[PDB]
Parts: sequence; structure tokens; C-alpha cells
Amino acid sequence: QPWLHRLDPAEAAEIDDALDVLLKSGKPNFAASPADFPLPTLGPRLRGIVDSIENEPGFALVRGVPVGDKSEDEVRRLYWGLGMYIGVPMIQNNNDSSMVDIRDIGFHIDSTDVVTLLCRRAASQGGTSLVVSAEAVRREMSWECPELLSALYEPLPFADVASPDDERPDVFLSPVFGRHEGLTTTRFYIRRVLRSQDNPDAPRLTERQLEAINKVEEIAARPGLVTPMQFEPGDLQMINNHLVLHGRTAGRHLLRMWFSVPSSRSLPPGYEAAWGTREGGTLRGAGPRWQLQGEFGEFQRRQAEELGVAIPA
Amino acid sequence: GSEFMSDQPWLHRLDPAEAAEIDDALDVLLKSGKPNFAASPADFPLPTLGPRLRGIVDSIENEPGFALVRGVPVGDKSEDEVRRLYWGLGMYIGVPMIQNNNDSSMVDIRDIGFHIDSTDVVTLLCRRAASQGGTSLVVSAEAVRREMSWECPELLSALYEPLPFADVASPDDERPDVFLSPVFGRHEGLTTTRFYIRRVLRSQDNPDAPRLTERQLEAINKVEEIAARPGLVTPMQFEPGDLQMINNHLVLHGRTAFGRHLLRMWFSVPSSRSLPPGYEAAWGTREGGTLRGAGPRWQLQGEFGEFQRRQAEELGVAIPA
Ligand SMILES: [Cl-]
Ligand SMILES: [Cl-]
Ligand SMILES: [Cl-]
Ligand SMILES: [Fe+2]
Ligand SMILES: [Fe+2]
Repeated sequence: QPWLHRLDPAEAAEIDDALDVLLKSGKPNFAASPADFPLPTLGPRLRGIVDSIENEPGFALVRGVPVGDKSEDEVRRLYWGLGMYIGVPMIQNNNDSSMVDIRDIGFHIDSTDVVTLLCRRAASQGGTSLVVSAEAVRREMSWECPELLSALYEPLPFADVASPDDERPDVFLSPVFGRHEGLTTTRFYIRRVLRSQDNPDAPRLTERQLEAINKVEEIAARPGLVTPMQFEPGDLQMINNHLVLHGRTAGRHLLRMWFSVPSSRSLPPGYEAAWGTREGGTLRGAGPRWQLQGEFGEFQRRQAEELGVAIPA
Repeated sequence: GSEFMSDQPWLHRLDPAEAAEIDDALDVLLKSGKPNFAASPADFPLPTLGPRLRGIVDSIENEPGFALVRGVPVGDKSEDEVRRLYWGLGMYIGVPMIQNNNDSSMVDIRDIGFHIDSTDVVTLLCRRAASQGGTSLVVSAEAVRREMSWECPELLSALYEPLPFADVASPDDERPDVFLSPVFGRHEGLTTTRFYIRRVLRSQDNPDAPRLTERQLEAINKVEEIAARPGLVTPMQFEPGDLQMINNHLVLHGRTAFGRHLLRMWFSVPSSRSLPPGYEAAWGTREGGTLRGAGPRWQLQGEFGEFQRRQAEELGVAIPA
């Protein structure tokens, strides 16, 4: 498939050699640069793949990352090395983590420009990853139930993933479907919309809005629109959250990273509350207060200058 | 990519050898002594351009849904000779259709209103171009529908429900026959459109046709408004020898205001799309790749009808029984 990019032996061996440089450098992750994880041929190719998910269908699966003979610690450093050719990593939670373990789901986006998942160990049976184009869903609705689209273009309340108190979350407004200068952007997450109601000041969800978001979920789950993906050790999935909704079917171990990327799209008016800034190619996304602190923060600035990602002041 | 050509991808130029091939083909046709309705590709041989023409007509089933062939040698020909040349080219395009109540299968166009023609593929051969203006305009119907899905989705339902159209095949234009058809439809993943405001408004002259509701009038007006926007329109300035080919299921066409002379033909084609339920009234048959379109009663009669059957068998166009 066009979204599948396989690594050949030389490229896999190139990653092993890159990790050796990183391990032998005596530098910790947050002090490293791409020169400490050299990918002479795979580097430019990875940048190109990340650039390509700015277009439909908005995701890519890289296959063949050599993780089988590595320790868990070594895989994380390898993953960190690959991330230096993807984007600027972001803190993802209130625990100052920039790499989250997924071990032992309705369609949704992650609150970041690009999310990646590296599979170290695959699920025995279930755990099939599901991805769908948000624009394809919007287009089905435009044929089948256009009367509901207006509800998804008006801003709806979302609980902020960065809320310190999840029982009384901070809330921002965002449309589910938007577009700016011809580039579409989506935000969909039923749980976050329902949780927004725990803030008594947030607007109340009308039944029309509830009907519309439920319609989005129903259509996204249809066979004709879904692309299933059964992760194998060494798979690196990359998703553009402006274009893709992702989900999962019912000793797995995946590693998640969040990235700001230099090719991200500028956003429509009013999207500052949800994303921090409208301008594309900037350091943005969930939990602004988490970012740009300590050694990790100094890595973000160096990495942003390396890839050409602007840091809003 | 790595190359960026001057010509648009929908522009197909003829080289000298291809032009000479048409000149030679016309010589064969004129020297055979056969009239148009008795001829076959054997009487207008295009060894290299024939297959290329078939491929271009097949390719307009996909986006962008139109093509402009440039360089047909018409400059030194009489009006009569250009018509014979055009007829020869049509034997590699599709099965020609009767277009009006005077049994014409080649109509003269002489001296906005986006619309389709009531046929699968319409072609225009430019013998003479207008000195100033007269720019041909084409727009993607699905692109118009998609703007509406963003800007005014509440109006789309009115365009998916059948609307009344005056039938071009009506004997009495002041008392037209009327059929119902949606403005936008899709079947098995392939979209189809019908749009022509004048025809929709003229349907009201038939007292039996349904009266146009406010939502329908607002919706069709919105389609016209969006189609005329600069960002969606593709202009084309015809030159002598240009052959424009348009797939009416995907493209709406129009013209800007002003010795113009174009020749129009209508074709059933073997790669045409199957249509949604209820489209029989407007098209005759839903099945794709069949002889269909406006005025079924006009077709398959006399010598022209026998040419249609021979031509349909050559190209693989089915004739429903
Ligand atoms: Cl999230
Ligand atoms: Cl017509
Ligand atoms: Cl009319
Ligand atoms: Fe997620
Ligand atoms: Fe026309």
C-alpha cells in the first residue's frame, strides 16, 4: 500500500549503526543532536515521509525498525534517535513525560500535530489499530446527512487533556471540522466533549450536537472507510491528527511520542484556545505550560532550530 | 516532482504526423464516395491517432473530466470538408446521437449559465474562433458540491431530491415535457450531476410539473453562484482546430459574453457510468456503457440508426432492447 514504507537491510543496519554512535557518545538523550544518531540515507527519507502525511490519507506505517535484539532501554534511545528526524518532541502529560509506554476505544485524535507509535512487542490477538480519514467521514455525512454538518462546524466544548483536575477540567471550544486556505483540520473525541460538561461554566451540549458527534462515530466505524493495521515488532506508525481519527479493537508494548513538525498547517480563526497558536510549523499543541522546561526544554529549542520549527514567544 | 510542463495535463497537442494522418484519412473518405452514415473507420483510418483518441475519451471518465485536443487541420478546408473530417474523428470517440427534432447529429454553434448537455460526452470542434471574448469555462460539479458542504450544507438536501427539468427533446418548447432528476447524485462511488437553471425554471411552464419550492430555488441559485467563482473555473480560449471533449457527469460548462463557428456532437461511450435509481426518466437507462441520453425516440431510425448500431458494435456500446 502507498502508506506502507518498508526498510531494507541496509536501512536497518543504518539504524543499528546510528544507535551505536548515540550510545558511544556519552551524551544523554536531551543533550543529543541528529549528528549523534546519523541516518545518511534514512534521515532524508524519514523527513519526506513525515512531510507526506500532511496530505490525504494523513498516515504512514514504517516497517522494519530493528528492535528484536535490543533491551527496553536501548529501544527507547533508538526511538529517541528516530524522533530527531521526525519533529520536535512534546511533553504529553502532567508527569513531564515525552515518551509514553502503552501496555495492557472510540475514534479520536491526539492533541498534537503528529503522533507516532513504535511497536516493540505486539498483541497476541486483538489490539488491531484502526485509522480513518476525517475528511472522508465528513464527505459521507455531506451525502447522507448534510443537515448535521452545521452542528460540527460550530465550536463545541472539549475537556483539555492538560487539565490539572480532570473532575473539574479546563474547557476550550473547537469545531469538529474546519478548514483554512484549503487545508482541513479535525478534532474529534466524544469522551472529551462529554467530560467538558463537568465544568458548570462550559456550554451545555444540545441534542443536535450529541446527534452529530454520534453520527461521526457511527460512520467512522464502517468497513469501507477504516484501514486496519496489525502492528508487528519494528512498526513505526505516524499519524497527522488534523486528518486522521484513530482507534483500536478490543504482552503488547508500544511507545508513543508527540511532535510539532515544520510542515504543519495554519489553522482557522478561533483555534488558538485549542492549539495555542494558529500559525503552522510552530511549537504548539496540548499543555503549553508543560513545554520548554529544564534539559528537555533546551533540547526542544535546539531541535526546533534544526528542523525550522518556530517557537512562539 | 522534478518537471513542470508548460501545457496543462488536460491539453493534448497533435504533432505534424498526426495532423497529416487526419488529412490522409479525409482523402480516403472523400475518395470512397460514401456518405457519412455508410462509412466506417476503414473509410477514415487513423492508425496512430485512433487509439490515442480512444484513450483520451476513456480518460475523461476520471478527474478533471474534460480534454482539449489542439491542432486539428481545419485551415484549408471548406465548411463541408470540415464536417466530413469531424464525422471521421467521431468514429473514434463514440456513438453519435441525434440532438434535436430536426434529426441533426452535428449542430452548428455560431454568434453565464453553467450547465451540462443531456448526453454522456459532448464535443466541440472549432472551425473559426471568436475574435474577442467567447472564453469557454469549465468547472468541476463535485467541487461545487463540496464548497456547499462547507458553506451551506442545509441546502444540499434540496439538490439530492429530484427537481423538475424541461426536456430538451420536447416538441413544443412553450409546453415542455418535464422529468425529475437530482442535481447531485452518486452510485457505486461514481458521481453524476445535472444542472441547468433555465431548464428547471422552464419546467414550470408545464402546469403538471411540481411547483418549485423556496429551498429549491435558493439551492440552484447557490450552485450557479459558486460555479462562477474564479477559484473553481478553468478558462479555455478556443483556437481553430481545437476539439474540446467534456464528460457531462463531472463538468459544468459555460461561456463569457462577446465569426465564431463551432461544431457540436453528442456521444454515447462504452466507458460511461451506471447511474442511481430513478435516473431512467432523464437518461433512458441507468446501465453504463449503453446508448442513452436525450430523445430516445429520435435514435435508431433509418440510415443514421444503422450507423449507430454498427458503431455501437465496434466500440462495445450496448443497445438496450
Ligand atoms: Cl490527547
Ligand atoms: Cl441539453
Ligand atoms: Cl433552455
Ligand atoms: Fe490516541
Ligand atoms: Fe452546452
